[PDB]
Amino acid sequence: STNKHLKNNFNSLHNQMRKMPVSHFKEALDVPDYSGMRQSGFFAMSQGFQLNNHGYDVFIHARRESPQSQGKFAGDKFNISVLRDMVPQAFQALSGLLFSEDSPVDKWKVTDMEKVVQQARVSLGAQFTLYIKPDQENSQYSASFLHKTRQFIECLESRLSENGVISGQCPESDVHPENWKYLSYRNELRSGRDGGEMQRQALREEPFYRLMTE
Repeated sequence: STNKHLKNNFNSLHNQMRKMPVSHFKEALDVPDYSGMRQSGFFAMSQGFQLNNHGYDVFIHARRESPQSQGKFAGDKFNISVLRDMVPQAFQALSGLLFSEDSPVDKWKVTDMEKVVQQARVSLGAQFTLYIKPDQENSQYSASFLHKTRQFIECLESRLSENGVISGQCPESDVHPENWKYLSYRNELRSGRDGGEMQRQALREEPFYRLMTE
């Protein structure tokens, strides 16, 4: 599996990543703002990402028409949590990167703030989700892609930080290190019969997560 490969190539991948030069992402300009995002409705396109805001859900989904990751989803995702009323400014700041032709994220979503109750937790954090997929057809992460993914995430962090965006409420079930102010990590394909601190400490030991943080 994806994770077995990570476990057995843990050090090798870390050693390869730390030697790679900075990644570049050509950000898109011809993109919707947050209001435009909410108006995607049944179907819309922007920069090769298919958009939809279906009536029966509370999220606007973005999916590459031509996925760049050929592997099977292994459960890894990131949430981004900003202050509820700063979602529109946050989305605009991140939009060039989220729609970038160089982005390692084929699939993501942003909460439609007008469909959810303001006091509900769904308004207060995790208003963006990024789905990560192993790049290779054999479903193993390559070192260069791990590097690119970590670089991308860190670019999201500084962009928000440089825009003076205020942190949101981190989801109980995610984990993040101290130097992540908005990003948090969760793996969906893990047993969850027991909440954090239990679930959280297991997540902290995920090789994907440690390669993103150490």
